[PDB]
Amino acid sequence: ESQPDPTPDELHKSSEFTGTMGNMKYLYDDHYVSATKVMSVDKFLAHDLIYNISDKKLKNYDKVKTELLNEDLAKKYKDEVVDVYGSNYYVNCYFSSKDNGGKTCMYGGITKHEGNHFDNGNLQNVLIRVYENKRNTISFEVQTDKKSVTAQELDIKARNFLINKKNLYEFNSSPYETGYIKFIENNGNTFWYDMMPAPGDKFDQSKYLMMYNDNKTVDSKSVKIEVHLTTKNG
Ligand SMILES: [Zn+2]
Repeated sequence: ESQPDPTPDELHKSSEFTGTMGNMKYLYDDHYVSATKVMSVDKFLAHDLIYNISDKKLKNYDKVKTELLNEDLAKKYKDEVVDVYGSNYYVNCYFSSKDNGGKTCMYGGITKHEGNHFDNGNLQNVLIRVYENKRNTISFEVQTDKKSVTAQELDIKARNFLINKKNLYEFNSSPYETGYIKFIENNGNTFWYDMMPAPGDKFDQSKYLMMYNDNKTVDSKSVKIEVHLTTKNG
């Protein structure tokens, strides 16, 4: 059922990442694609959906392509009126089956609009507990207007806060050696994401965000979230 917690040796170590940590920071620092009540208008590969979504802010795109884990998810949402929320990237963001107004890519991040909001039109708060070297140092709340929200949306909002409050990621590196965000559902299921970039000297944004392609959703009203970081070394 649930995924076992991280073994000590498998977690990505920032001390083993020689690339630019700023490239990771870019993915969660006041950075996200947001849309409400849209319906895909085209596809590239069998498991993706393309939406007409405009970048309100910087005006960097008007078309968004989101890849999903498989064809089945793609078909399920293809003609559905959905809401979108996720972290987009541009490096190696491919469109066109020949030749197929900026364009941007992402993974998962979709939820049906109908029946997914709170009756009193309010927002749901989700508690994030942060642990540094096994100690719960701080805890903060993030908000969502969805009853069933993608884990991606909650993760992004959590890291955006931590980037500012705890300098989770800086341009050169991170003050933390290890880090993972763990979700705990009210049915007992748990799963987590490694918050650090894979070892090497070149961060692959596309490859890292791919973990969100399962379009995993959780019940905002009952899910629990824990961020576990370590400075372990220095
Ligand atoms: Zn909606």
